[PDB]
Amino acid sequence: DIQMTQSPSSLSASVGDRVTITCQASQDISDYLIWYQQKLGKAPNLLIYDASTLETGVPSRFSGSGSGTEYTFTISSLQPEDIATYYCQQYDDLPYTFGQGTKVEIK
Amino acid sequence: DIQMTQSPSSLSASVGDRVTITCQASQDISDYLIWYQQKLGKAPNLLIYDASTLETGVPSRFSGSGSGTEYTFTISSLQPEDIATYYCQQYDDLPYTFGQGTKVEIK
Amino acid sequence: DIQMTQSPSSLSASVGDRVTITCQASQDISDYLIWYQQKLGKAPNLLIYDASTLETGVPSRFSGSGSGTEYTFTISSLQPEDIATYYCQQYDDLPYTFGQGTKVEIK
Repeated sequence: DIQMTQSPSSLSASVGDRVTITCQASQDISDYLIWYQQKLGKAPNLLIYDASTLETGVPSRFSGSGSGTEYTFTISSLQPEDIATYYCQQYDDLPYTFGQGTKVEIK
Repeated sequence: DIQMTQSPSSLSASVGDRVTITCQASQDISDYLIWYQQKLGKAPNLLIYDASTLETGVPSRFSGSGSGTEYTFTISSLQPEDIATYYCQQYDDLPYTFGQGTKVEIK
Repeated sequence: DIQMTQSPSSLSASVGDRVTITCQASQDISDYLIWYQQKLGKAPNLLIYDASTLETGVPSRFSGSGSGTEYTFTISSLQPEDIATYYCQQYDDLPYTFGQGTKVEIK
Protein backbone atom coordinates (compact mmCIF):
# COMPACT_ATOMS: atom_id res chain seq x y z
CA ASP A 1 0.00 0.00 0.00
CA ILE A 2 1.61 3.21 -1.27
CA GLN A 3 1.84 5.88 1.40
CA MET A 4 1.49 9.49 0.17
CA THR A 5 2.71 12.23 2.53
CA GLN A 6 1.90 15.83 1.64
CA SER A 7 3.36 19.01 3.16
CA PRO A 8 2.65 21.41 4.41
CA SER A 9 -0.79 20.65 5.80
CA SER A 10 -1.70 24.27 5.26
CA LEU A 11 -0.48 27.72 4.33
CA SER A 12 -1.61 31.31 3.79
CA ALA A 13 -0.05 33.66 1.24
CA SER A 14 -0.77 36.89 -0.61
CA VAL A 15 -2.22 37.45 -4.07
CA GLY A 16 0.56 37.15 -6.63
CA ASP A 17 2.75 34.95 -4.45
CA ARG A 18 4.45 31.79 -5.64
CA VAL A 19 3.14 28.77 -3.72
CA THR A 20 4.68 25.34 -3.58
CA ILE A 21 3.48 21.95 -2.34
CA THR A 22 5.22 18.58 -2.04
CA CYS A 23 4.07 14.97 -2.01
CA GLN A 24 6.38 12.03 -1.40
CA ALA A 25 5.50 8.43 -2.27
CA SER A 26 6.71 5.47 -0.20
CA GLN A 27 7.72 3.73 -3.47
CA ASP A 28 8.59 4.77 -7.04
CA ILE A 29 5.16 5.30 -8.57
CA SER A 30 6.66 5.83 -12.02
CA ASP A 31 5.12 9.27 -12.44
CA TYR A 32 1.50 8.20 -11.95
CA LEU A 33 0.43 11.14 -9.83
CA ILE A 34 -2.49 13.58 -10.15
CA TRP A 35 -3.07 16.94 -8.48
CA TYR A 36 -6.67 17.78 -7.52
CA GLN A 37 -8.18 21.05 -6.24
CA GLN A 38 -11.15 20.84 -3.87
CA LYS A 39 -13.14 24.01 -3.27
CA LEU A 40 -15.10 24.12 0.01
CA GLY A 41 -18.09 21.82 -0.25
CA LYS A 42 -17.31 20.62 -3.77
CA ALA A 43 -15.83 17.49 -5.32
CA PRO A 44 -12.14 17.40 -6.21
CA ASN A 45 -11.29 18.58 -9.76
CA LEU A 46 -8.31 17.11 -11.65
CA LEU A 47 -5.64 19.70 -12.50
CA ILE A 48 -2.57 17.71 -13.45
CA TYR A 49 -2.02 14.13 -14.52
CA ASP A 50 1.14 12.13 -15.28
CA ALA A 51 2.95 14.26 -12.75
CA SER A 52 3.31 17.21 -15.10
CA THR A 53 0.59 17.29 -17.73
CA LEU A 54 -2.06 19.97 -17.20
CA GLU A 55 -5.66 18.94 -17.98
CA THR A 56 -7.07 20.91 -20.93
CA GLY A 57 -8.48 24.19 -19.60
CA VAL A 58 -6.34 24.56 -16.49
CA PRO A 59 -4.60 27.95 -16.19
CA SER A 60 -0.86 27.78 -16.96
CA ARG A 61 -0.17 29.37 -13.59
CA PHE A 62 -0.46 25.76 -12.42
CA SER A 63 2.41 23.35 -12.79
CA GLY A 64 3.77 20.07 -11.54
CA SER A 65 7.13 18.34 -11.78
CA GLY A 66 9.20 15.62 -10.15
CA SER A 67 9.70 11.88 -10.62
CA GLY A 68 10.50 8.76 -8.57
CA THR A 69 9.16 9.37 -5.06
CA GLU A 70 9.15 13.18 -4.75
CA TYR A 71 6.61 15.37 -6.57
CA THR A 72 5.99 19.08 -6.74
CA PHE A 73 2.92 21.23 -7.31
CA THR A 74 3.48 24.96 -7.84
CA ILE A 75 1.20 27.97 -8.18
CA SER A 76 3.28 30.68 -9.83
CA SER A 77 0.98 33.56 -8.90
CA LEU A 78 -1.84 33.11 -6.37
CA GLN A 79 -5.34 34.26 -7.31
CA PRO A 80 -8.21 34.61 -4.81
CA GLU A 81 -9.98 31.87 -6.77
CA ASP A 82 -7.24 29.35 -5.90
CA ILE A 83 -8.28 29.34 -2.24
CA ALA A 84 -9.06 25.64 -1.75
CA THR A 85 -7.55 22.38 -0.49
CA TYR A 86 -5.08 20.61 -2.80
CA TYR A 87 -4.44 16.91 -3.00
CA CYS A 88 -2.01 14.62 -4.77
CA GLN A 89 -3.07 11.03 -5.52
CA GLN A 90 -1.07 8.07 -6.74
CA TYR A 91 -2.65 6.04 -9.52
CA ASP A 92 0.32 3.72 -10.00
CA ASP A 93 -1.62 0.92 -8.22
CA LEU A 94 -4.74 0.06 -6.23
CA PRO A 95 -5.66 1.14 -3.78
CA TYR A 96 -5.17 4.65 -5.15
CA THR A 97 -4.08 6.74 -2.14
CA PHE A 98 -4.22 10.45 -1.48
CA GLY A 99 -1.84 12.85 0.28
CA GLN A 100 -3.28 14.43 3.49
CA GLY A 101 -4.12 17.51 1.46
CA THR A 102 -2.93 21.10 1.75
CA LYS A 103 -5.28 23.96 2.56
CA VAL A 104 -4.33 27.15 0.71
CA GLU A 105 -5.58 30.48 2.06
CA ILE A 106 -5.16 34.17 1.26
CA LYS A 107 -3.84 36.82 3.65
CA ASP B 1 -14.77 13.28 -21.00
CA ILE B 2 -16.97 11.09 -18.76
CA GLN B 3 -19.60 12.77 -16.56
CA MET B 4 -20.47 11.18 -13.21
CA THR B 5 -23.86 12.11 -11.73
CA GLN B 6 -24.32 11.51 -8.00
CA SER B 7 -27.44 11.75 -5.84
CA PRO B 8 -28.68 12.88 -3.54
CA SER B 9 -26.49 15.89 -2.60
CA SER B 10 -27.20 15.34 1.04
CA LEU B 11 -29.11 13.10 3.38
CA SER B 12 -30.11 12.89 7.01
CA ALA B 13 -30.98 9.67 8.80
CA SER B 14 -30.91 7.95 12.18
CA VAL B 15 -28.44 5.39 13.58
CA GLY B 16 -29.18 1.93 12.14
CA ASP B 17 -30.93 3.40 9.13
CA ARG B 18 -30.10 2.02 5.71
CA VAL B 19 -28.54 4.62 3.38
CA THR B 20 -28.61 4.37 -0.42
CA ILE B 21 -26.48 6.46 -2.79
CA THR B 22 -26.22 6.12 -6.55
CA CYS B 23 -23.92 7.20 -9.34
CA GLN B 24 -24.64 7.57 -13.03
CA ALA B 25 -21.91 7.46 -15.67
CA SER B 26 -22.26 9.10 -19.09
CA GLN B 27 -20.72 6.03 -20.74
CA ASP B 28 -20.11 2.36 -19.91
CA ILE B 29 -17.23 2.48 -17.42
CA SER B 30 -16.88 -1.29 -17.15
CA ASP B 31 -17.10 -1.34 -13.36
CA TYR B 32 -14.07 0.94 -13.18
CA LEU B 33 -15.72 2.77 -10.29
CA ILE B 34 -14.53 3.66 -6.80
CA TRP B 35 -16.34 4.84 -3.69
CA TYR B 36 -14.59 7.15 -1.24
CA GLN B 37 -15.52 8.44 2.21
CA GLN B 38 -14.39 11.92 3.17
CA LYS B 39 -14.60 12.86 6.81
CA LEU B 40 -14.60 16.57 7.56
CA GLY B 41 -11.18 18.09 7.06
CA LYS B 42 -9.59 14.91 5.72
CA ALA B 43 -8.51 13.31 2.48
CA PRO B 44 -10.82 10.86 0.66
CA ASN B 45 -10.44 7.20 1.66
CA LEU B 46 -11.07 4.37 -0.85
CA LEU B 47 -13.74 2.04 0.52
CA ILE B 48 -14.65 0.09 -2.62
CA TYR B 49 -13.11 -0.34 -6.05
CA ASP B 50 -14.07 -2.31 -9.13
CA ALA B 51 -17.55 -1.14 -8.22
CA SER B 52 -18.36 -4.07 -5.91
CA THR B 53 -15.00 -4.82 -4.29
CA LEU B 54 -14.30 -4.01 -0.66
CA GLU B 55 -10.84 -2.80 0.40
CA THR B 56 -9.47 -4.67 3.44
CA GLY B 57 -10.33 -3.10 6.78
CA VAL B 58 -13.67 -1.77 5.51
CA PRO B 59 -16.75 -2.87 7.49
CA SER B 60 -19.10 -5.29 5.72
CA ARG B 61 -21.90 -2.82 6.33
CA PHE B 62 -20.64 -0.98 3.26
CA SER B 63 -21.45 -2.37 -0.17
CA GLY B 64 -21.53 -1.37 -3.81
CA SER B 65 -23.21 -2.54 -6.99
CA GLY B 66 -24.26 -1.51 -10.47
CA SER B 67 -22.84 -1.81 -13.96
CA GLY B 68 -22.52 -0.22 -17.37
CA THR B 69 -23.82 3.20 -16.36
CA GLU B 70 -25.68 2.83 -13.08
CA TYR B 71 -24.02 2.24 -9.72
CA THR B 72 -25.19 2.12 -6.13
CA PHE B 73 -23.42 2.48 -2.79
CA THR B 74 -25.16 1.21 0.33
CA ILE B 75 -24.71 1.57 4.09
CA SER B 76 -26.87 -1.17 5.60
CA SER B 77 -26.87 0.22 9.11
CA LEU B 78 -25.93 3.85 9.56
CA GLN B 79 -23.31 4.12 12.30
CA PRO B 80 -22.25 7.31 14.09
CA GLU B 81 -18.80 6.66 12.65
CA ASP B 82 -20.26 6.87 9.13
CA ILE B 83 -20.92 10.61 9.19
CA ALA B 84 -18.92 11.98 6.25
CA THR B 85 -19.16 12.90 2.56
CA TYR B 86 -19.13 10.04 0.04
CA TYR B 87 -18.03 10.25 -3.60
CA CYS B 88 -17.92 7.82 -6.53
CA GLN B 89 -15.02 8.29 -8.98
CA GLN B 90 -14.52 6.80 -12.42
CA TYR B 91 -11.14 5.40 -13.37
CA ASP B 92 -11.98 3.93 -16.75
CA ASP B 93 -10.27 6.83 -18.50
CA LEU B 94 -8.28 9.97 -17.73
CA PRO B 95 -9.16 12.47 -16.62
CA TYR B 96 -10.57 10.52 -13.65
CA THR B 97 -13.82 12.27 -12.69
CA PHE B 98 -15.79 12.35 -9.48
CA GLY B 99 -19.51 12.43 -8.65
CA GLN B 100 -20.77 15.50 -6.79
CA GLY B 101 -20.61 13.90 -3.39
CA THR B 102 -23.31 13.10 -0.87
CA LYS B 103 -23.22 14.55 2.67
CA VAL B 104 -24.47 11.94 5.12
CA GLU B 105 -25.84 13.20 8.41
CA ILE B 106 -27.62 11.78 11.43
CA LYS B 107 -30.83 13.40 12.60
CA ASP C 1 -49.07 -3.92 14.96
CA ILE C 2 -46.80 -3.78 11.92
CA GLN C 3 -43.81 -1.45 12.19
CA MET C 4 -42.67 0.48 9.12
CA THR C 5 -39.10 1.71 8.81
CA GLN C 6 -38.60 4.46 6.26
CA SER C 7 -35.26 5.87 5.09
CA PRO C 8 -34.10 8.44 4.82
CA SER C 9 -35.77 11.12 7.00
CA SER C 10 -34.89 13.98 4.66
CA LEU C 11 -32.84 14.60 1.54
CA SER C 12 -31.69 17.29 -0.85
CA ALA C 13 -31.02 16.80 -4.57
CA SER C 14 -31.04 18.90 -7.74
CA VAL C 15 -33.59 19.09 -10.56
CA GLY C 16 -33.24 16.01 -12.79
CA ASP C 17 -31.68 13.87 -10.06
CA ARG C 18 -32.79 10.32 -9.35
CA VAL C 19 -34.20 9.81 -5.87
CA THR C 20 -34.53 6.53 -3.98
CA ILE C 21 -36.66 5.99 -0.89
CA THR C 22 -36.87 2.80 1.16
CA CYS C 23 -39.48 1.20 3.38
CA GLN C 24 -38.99 -1.92 5.50
CA ALA C 25 -41.93 -3.90 6.91
CA SER C 26 -41.52 -5.74 10.24
CA GLN C 27 -43.64 -8.45 8.59
CA ASP C 28 -44.23 -9.70 5.02
CA ILE C 29 -47.23 -7.64 3.82
CA SER C 30 -47.78 -9.19 0.41
CA ASP C 31 -47.22 -6.06 -1.66
CA TYR C 32 -50.09 -4.32 0.17
CA LEU C 33 -48.14 -1.07 0.32
CA ILE C 34 -49.10 2.43 -0.78
CA TRP C 35 -46.87 5.43 -1.41
CA TYR C 36 -48.41 8.83 -0.72
CA GLN C 37 -47.20 12.34 -1.49
CA GLN C 38 -47.94 15.12 1.04
CA LYS C 39 -47.18 18.71 0.01
CA LEU C 40 -46.73 21.31 2.75
CA GLY C 41 -50.04 21.84 4.51
CA LYS C 42 -52.26 19.61 2.37
CA ALA C 43 -53.50 16.05 2.83
CA PRO C 44 -51.54 13.05 1.55
CA ASN C 45 -52.20 12.02 -2.04
CA LEU C 46 -51.85 8.41 -3.16
CA LEU C 47 -49.28 7.87 -5.90
CA ILE C 48 -48.84 4.09 -5.88
CA TYR C 49 -50.64 1.06 -4.52
CA ASP C 50 -49.94 -2.67 -4.39
CA ALA C 51 -46.32 -1.67 -4.11
CA SER C 52 -45.76 -0.88 -7.77
CA THR C 53 -49.00 0.12 -9.53
CA LEU C 54 -49.17 3.81 -10.52
CA GLU C 55 -52.49 5.50 -9.74
CA THR C 56 -54.17 7.04 -12.80
CA GLY C 57 -52.68 10.36 -13.86
CA VAL C 58 -49.42 9.93 -11.90
CA PRO C 59 -46.31 10.87 -13.89
CA SER C 60 -44.06 8.10 -15.20
CA ARG C 61 -41.08 9.44 -13.23
CA PHE C 62 -42.47 7.76 -10.11
CA SER C 63 -41.95 4.04 -9.64
CA GLY C 64 -42.30 1.46 -6.87
CA SER C 65 -40.67 -1.96 -6.43
CA GLY C 66 -40.03 -4.38 -3.55
CA SER C 67 -41.34 -7.57 -1.93
CA GLY C 68 -41.78 -9.33 1.44
CA THR C 69 -40.53 -6.64 3.80
CA GLU C 70 -38.34 -4.51 1.50
CA TYR C 71 -39.86 -1.75 -0.59
CA THR C 72 -38.51 0.90 -2.86
CA PHE C 73 -39.82 4.21 -4.18
CA THR C 74 -38.01 6.00 -7.00
CA ILE C 75 -38.30 9.38 -8.71
CA SER C 76 -36.19 9.14 -11.87
CA SER C 77 -36.01 12.86 -12.60
CA LEU C 78 -36.72 15.13 -9.62
CA GLN C 79 -38.97 18.03 -10.63
CA PRO C 80 -39.62 21.12 -8.46
CA GLU C 81 -43.28 20.19 -8.05
CA ASP C 82 -42.10 16.96 -6.38
CA ILE C 83 -40.97 18.83 -3.26
CA ALA C 84 -42.91 17.34 -0.35
CA THR C 85 -42.88 14.62 2.29
CA TYR C 86 -43.35 11.04 1.10
CA TYR C 87 -44.80 8.21 3.14
CA CYS C 88 -45.19 4.46 2.66
CA GLN C 89 -48.19 2.86 4.41
CA GLN C 90 -49.17 -0.82 4.71
CA TYR C 91 -52.76 -1.92 4.06
CA ASP C 92 -52.14 -5.58 4.82
CA ASP C 93 -53.76 -5.42 8.27
CA LEU C 94 -55.44 -3.03 10.73
CA PRO C 95 -54.38 -0.70 12.00
CA TYR C 96 -52.84 0.57 8.74
CA THR C 97 -49.45 2.05 9.68
CA PHE C 98 -47.26 4.62 7.99
CA GLY C 99 -43.51 5.10 7.57
CA GLN C 100 -41.89 8.07 9.38
CA GLY C 101 -41.79 9.75 5.98
CA THR C 102 -39.16 11.33 3.77
CA LYS C 103 -38.89 15.11 3.38
CA VAL C 104 -37.72 15.70 -0.22
CA GLU C 105 -36.20 19.08 -1.00
CA ILE C 106 -34.27 20.78 -3.76
CA LYS C 107 -30.82 22.29 -3.18
